[PDB]
Amino acid sequence: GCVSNLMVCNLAYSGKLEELKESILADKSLATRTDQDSRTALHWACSAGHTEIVEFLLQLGVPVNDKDDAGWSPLHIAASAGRDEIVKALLGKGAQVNAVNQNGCTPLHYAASKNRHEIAVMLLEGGANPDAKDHYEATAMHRAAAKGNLKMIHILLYYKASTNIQDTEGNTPLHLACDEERVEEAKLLVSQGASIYIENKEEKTPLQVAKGGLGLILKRMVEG
Repeated sequence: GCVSNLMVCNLAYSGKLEELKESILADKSLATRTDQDSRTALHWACSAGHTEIVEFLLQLGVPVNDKDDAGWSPLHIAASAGRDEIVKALLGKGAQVNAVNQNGCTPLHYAASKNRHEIAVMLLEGGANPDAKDHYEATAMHRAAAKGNLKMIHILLYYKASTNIQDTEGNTPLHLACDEERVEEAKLLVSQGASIYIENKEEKTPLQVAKGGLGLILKRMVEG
């Protein structure tokens, strides 16, 4: 299907390398011409997962941080869509790991929520702020902990992600973890120094928000 009013962007998205090669080399100004979504071939190459095309456009020397008009950089797209090699290639040409789109989200926000284990690691190993806050002041931990992504919580914790940051509703990873009854996720957070005392904008603690025996198994883990 046609995704761009600009030939190069369509060649890039569909995987037409030899044609994009011949095309681009014939007019270098095409590598950076923007389309209706303010996207170059790089953006669409990142979206589809065409690594050889990304690489070619990077050898050429196109910018790697240029945002589309929703604020998505190449790294936002590669990360969100699960393209390990492209993410690697982009970090290899100094891609900004902490760029935020219009929704305030970083690449790591997307890697975290979609369980991009290898990429999360790649972003974090490449200078990602694990404590990056979107517009609701949520972090990767907030998401992973709510969703109950145990493997991702490990990754974030090892890269020194705070466990006691508060979203605008005043909740912490641990609050989400409890409210959604993610049992280990709540144990593991508490083990690593997620407090059971703090309160959200509803005067409530992780223990209260919590349900079941988990509610005070976090109390007989910290206390007694």
